[PDB]
Amino acid sequence: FQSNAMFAWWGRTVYQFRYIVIGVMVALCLGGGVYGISLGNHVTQSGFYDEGSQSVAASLIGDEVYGRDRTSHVVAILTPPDDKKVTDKAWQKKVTEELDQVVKDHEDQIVGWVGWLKAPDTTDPTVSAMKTQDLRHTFISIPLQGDDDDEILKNYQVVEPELQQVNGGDIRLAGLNPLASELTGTIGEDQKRAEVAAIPLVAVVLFFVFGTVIAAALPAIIGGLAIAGALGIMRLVAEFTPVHFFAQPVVTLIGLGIAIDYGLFIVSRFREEIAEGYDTEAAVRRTVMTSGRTVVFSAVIIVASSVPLLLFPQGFLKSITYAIIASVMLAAILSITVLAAALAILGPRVDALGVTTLLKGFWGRLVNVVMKRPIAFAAPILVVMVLLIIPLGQLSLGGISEKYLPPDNAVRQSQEQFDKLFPGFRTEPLTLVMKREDGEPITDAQIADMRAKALTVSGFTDPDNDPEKMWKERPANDSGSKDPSVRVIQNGLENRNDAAKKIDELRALQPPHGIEVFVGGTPALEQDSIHSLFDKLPLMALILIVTTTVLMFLAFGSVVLPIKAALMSALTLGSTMGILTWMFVDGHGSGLMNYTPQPLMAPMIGLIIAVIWGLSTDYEVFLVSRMVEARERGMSTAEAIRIGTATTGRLITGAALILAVVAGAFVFSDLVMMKYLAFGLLIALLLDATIIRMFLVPAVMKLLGDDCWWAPRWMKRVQEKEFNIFEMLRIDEGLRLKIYKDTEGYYTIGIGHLLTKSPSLNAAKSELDKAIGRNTNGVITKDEAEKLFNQDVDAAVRGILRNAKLKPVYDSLDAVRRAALINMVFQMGETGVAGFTNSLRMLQQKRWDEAAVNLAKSRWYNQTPNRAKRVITTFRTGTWDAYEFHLGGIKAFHHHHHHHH
Ligand SMILES: CCCCCCCCCCCCOC[C@H]1O[C@H](O[C@H]2O[C@H](CO)[C@@H](O)[C@H](O)[C@H]2O)[C@H](O)[C@@H](O)[C@@H]1O
Ligand SMILES: CCCCCCCCCCCCOC[C@H]1O[C@H](O[C@H]2O[C@H](CO)[C@@H](O)[C@H](O)[C@H]2O)[C@H](O)[C@@H](O)[C@@H]1O
Ligand SMILES: CCCCCCCCCCCCOC[C@H]1O[C@H](O[C@H]2O[C@H](CO)[C@@H](O)[C@H](O)[C@H]2O)[C@H](O)[C@@H](O)[C@@H]1O
Ligand SMILES: CCCCCCCCCCCCOC[C@H]1O[C@H](O[C@H]2O[C@H](CO)[C@@H](O)[C@H](O)[C@H]2O)[C@H](O)[C@@H](O)[C@@H]1O
Ligand SMILES: CCCCCCCCCCCCOC[C@H]1O[C@H](O[C@H]2O[C@H](CO)[C@@H](O)[C@H](O)[C@H]2O)[C@H](O)[C@@H](O)[C@@H]1O
Ligand SMILES: O=C(NC1CCC2(CCCCC2)CC1)c1cc2c(F)cc(F)cc2[nH]1
Ligand SMILES: NC(=O)CN(CC(=O)O)CC(=O)O
Ligand SMILES: NC(=O)CN(CC(=O)O)CC(=O)O
Repeated sequence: FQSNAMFAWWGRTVYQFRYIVIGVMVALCLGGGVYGISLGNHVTQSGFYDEGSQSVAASLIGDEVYGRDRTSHVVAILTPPDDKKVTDKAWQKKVTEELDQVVKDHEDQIVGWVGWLKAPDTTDPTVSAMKTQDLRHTFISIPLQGDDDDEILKNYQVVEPELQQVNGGDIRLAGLNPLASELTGTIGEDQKRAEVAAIPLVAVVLFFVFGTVIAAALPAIIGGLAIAGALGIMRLVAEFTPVHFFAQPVVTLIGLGIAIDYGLFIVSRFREEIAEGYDTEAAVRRTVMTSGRTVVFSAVIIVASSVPLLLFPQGFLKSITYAIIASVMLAAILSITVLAAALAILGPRVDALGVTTLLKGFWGRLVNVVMKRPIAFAAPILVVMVLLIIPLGQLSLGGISEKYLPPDNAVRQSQEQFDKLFPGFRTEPLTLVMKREDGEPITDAQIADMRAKALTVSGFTDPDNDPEKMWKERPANDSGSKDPSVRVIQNGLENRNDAAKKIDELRALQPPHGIEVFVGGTPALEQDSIHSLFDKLPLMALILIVTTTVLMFLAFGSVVLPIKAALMSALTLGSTMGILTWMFVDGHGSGLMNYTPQPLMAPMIGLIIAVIWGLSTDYEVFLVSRMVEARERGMSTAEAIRIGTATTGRLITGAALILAVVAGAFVFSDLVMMKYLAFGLLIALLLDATIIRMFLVPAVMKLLGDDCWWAPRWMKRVQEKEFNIFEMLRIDEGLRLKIYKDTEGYYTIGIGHLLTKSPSLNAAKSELDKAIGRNTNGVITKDEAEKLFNQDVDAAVRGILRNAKLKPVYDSLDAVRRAALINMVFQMGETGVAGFTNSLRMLQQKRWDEAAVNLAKSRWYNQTPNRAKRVITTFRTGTWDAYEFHLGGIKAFHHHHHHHH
């Protein structure tokens, strides 16, 4: 695999061009934000159905031929004031004139207004039922113009202000368009609730995590930039494919928390790079190379968890998937570009401004408890979660209704009043759409055939008990082509819960010869959508689990840890969905959170499965990979677990808290779908950030310490060669496999190995042949140069340990800093290095910063600054990082002291 090849280059590059990166990407994000403000006028409310289904075809054909039903666009209940009754002919006259005026003013929007009030002397019984028995309320129907849902809704919102002022305001609007206006306005209301309640809370959590103003501010800015760029991208996407309303809040509910968490992790990694003594440029490079990789892998995991949603046919789920993908990918891009560039500019200045600026280890021991006795905690945790799965099996599913809004919502209440006062009018029948393959008309006899065949099916509502009084032809209006080759008949259902059966029965009827039959109606559309979701759930789950487990094996290098992860994520998923059913189907929580218990939107369960699985996988890989890394750390115990939970404890709690703040803003949504999604997010977050991270996954995983890392893998993951003193000096003194003359004109070879000060080259050839034990012809191989160099360092170390000024400082140093001191000795002699009494003593006392600052003041640094700066930063950090990423190549080769023979 390709660990750290491209990320090192990018880490050099962002420091190299921090200014234009921070300019270009900020320009892009702000331009995208401006462009994406227009999103909201280019979003759709459609997307809940299966557009390949037979119900949708029945809808398309029936609307084309009979005209779309616009009778439920807008119902308006009028109550005459001052206890006057609908038969008051003066009140009648004035409201007629008002309605006619608004219609005349809005003929681009209103087809007309229809009702009993238009013919109060009529004898039509259905029209007569448009007034109450007490003569105190009468409703009218106001069909609107337009040829998709969104255009109709916009027309309604255009005419609604003037329509509410009719009858002195004593008019109550209901039907599909007032409800759709309310349901789609919930989006913006949730937006501003997040703006006012979550941004300050994220600010306090950020400042608590960091402690200084700038460090806390950077992730907030990164999140804002991500929000803006992602809204821009979604608008651009809207130019080509339709984008559902619900896609806007998802950008900020899911995306904003992820953006900020990425930012915060990068910033804390940068700060700990600084605290370890690294250059700002080295810091930037190493944070992108370490934490940028895991940020990007998190992005890959979230995208991998989201893309299986694209199997489902609902445009709703597709728009949400696009939004998730756009948000998280931009968040990763921003975190390793804008943020890295900013940090490259600031350097250590990120900690400058402290708490006072006014203008307007606990982990480790808790895990040792679970560790020393695990099963006593694993078992009850593992059974409470299954008895939270038990409510799952009951789940109810249904379509959109007035009850998606809160009970105290005025529009929902106008709908409920209309249904209480005029019960017969709101119907959702099943349609039989008959289409002739040939274009010739359908005869009356063929309709009689289909009519009888339909009569063979039970469970269909029958108002009047008459064979012919059933399955009436659908009404035709002016918008319909009236094509004779297709005719529709319809009838309502007896039991609303008997639809799926009845539809199937209606689909099993052998239709007449030469015709094709599509059965539609709202129950048909809803049930077909549900069938599509239930039918694609297996493949979606399979791809989800297989992709995530493969990613997790890449991350873990084990075949048991990803399987454990998969099943614990499935387990918290089942548990959290059980809780959700407990709250939103059975209602435990309904009174406090102000929502109506009801079935759930069917695409919501696919959305929530993908979302919860993704979150579980993300948090679990972040927690577990730093326990599996403990082999770079070399500690073989199951103590990997304790250090991995302790190293990532504060970080996980901060990230979880920030996302929890954002989702807690959204649990208060007037839209029960949004409530259910935000709540699922919150429940999964608290389940994975506490009960699974802190208690379970130490427990079940101590059941297998050494049996879990790379348990059974043949060839698995290559370990990079550790750097050494040979490579260090090969950089500093060159490695030459043929004799050459150094700056002083002397015959040198290998790594700074003087052969002789003789002018005779063949004297050097003789000496090199003597040293190597063969006639070399003045050429050696790299391994021979390596052995010659090892002999030179053995001589150097002998000399160091015999020197009273160097032996103490040398003995007190680790292997890397010892190699730095030996480097100094090679370059300048024991005596030379021994002149650094102050510096050497600071090194002996592990005062790395003081020693580095003092050594930088030397004439050694002045005459050979690049080599000296490499050695000095090696003394600082105690690592090989200054050599694993150094400046150019050397040009002046000088043989070192302590050349051995
Ligand atoms: C942010 C969340 C917002 C959620 C709020 C949405 C709740 C209100 C929904 C309004 C739906 C109006 O439904 C009434 C219409 O239903 C069908 O047609 C609809 O379904 C067909 C097949 O899909 C499409 O071809 C038609 O274009 C499409 O109008 C009927 O054929 C139309 O005669 C009837 O007028
Ligand atoms: C989730 C949201 C759910 C929303 C549920 C709301 C459902 C509302 C459905 C209301 C439909 C009632 O309107 C039906 C009216 O239309 C037409 O009028 C005609 O009546 C007489 C001749 O029949 C004359 O007065 C006119 O010349 C003529 O126009 C029809 O011929 C009648 O059947 C009926 O009068
Ligand atoms: C960061 C993530 C960004 C992801 C962005 C993905 C945007 C997808 C662009 C197009 C929608 C993809 O889905 C396929 C879509 O094609 C349709 O229209 C098309 O109808 C014919 C069918 O072949 C074409 O020939 C037309 O050219 C074409 O307009 C509609 O658009 C969607 O109802 C439908 O699903
Ligand atoms: C459907 C989605 C379509 C996208 C295309 C699929 C591409 C699949 C992989 C993409 C490569 C992106 O980088 C993935 C890299 O990240 C991982 O992180 C781990 O090493 C990081 C560096 O320290 C830290 O994250 C943690 O150590 C630890 O998590 C590892 O480095 C490697 O597994 C991999 O090299
Ligand atoms: C876990 C870490 C922290 C998690 C939480 C983070 C902060 C989230 C809370 C921010 C505001 C809290 O609620 C404020 C909301 O409630 C009131 O209205 C409604 O309150 C209930 C339904 O919302 C019902 O009483 C009524 O429908 C109606 O009165 C306000 O008027 C709304 O404008 C505001 O939206
Ligand atoms: O917090 C979500 N990851 C966390 C994982 C922990 C981080 C990993 C990188 C270093 C800092 C910690 C970042 C944030 C998260 C995942 C997720 C998902 F897959 C779907 C979804 F809808 C919401 C999600 N949130
Ligand atoms: N680190 C050094 O170069 C020490 N030098 C420089 C100094 O500290 O003044 C003095 C000494 O010879 O002890
Ligand atoms: N030739 C170089 O760039 C390095 N120079 C010295 C330096 O400036 O670091 C020679 C040496 O390593 O002693």
